[PDB]
Amino acid sequence: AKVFFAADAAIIGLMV
Amino acid sequence: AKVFFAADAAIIGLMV
Amino acid sequence: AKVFFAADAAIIGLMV
Amino acid sequence: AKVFFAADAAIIGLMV
Repeated sequence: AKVFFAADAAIIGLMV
Repeated sequence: AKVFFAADAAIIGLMV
Repeated sequence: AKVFFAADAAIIGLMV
Repeated sequence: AKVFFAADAAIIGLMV
């Protein structure tokens, strides 16, 4: 799967 | 709620 | 897109 | 970091 990154700042990974 | 986007296309995001 | 739900409890949506 | 799974298959989850 792939991990896409984003920020809330706190960094989070969206794993698909 | 907020939606943070890791990618804006296969839109990928986190809703909180 | 589809929103998958999970919990951290706080409920979050993973939008793909 | 923690990984919360919305789905465990096209595994979908949030890494924090």
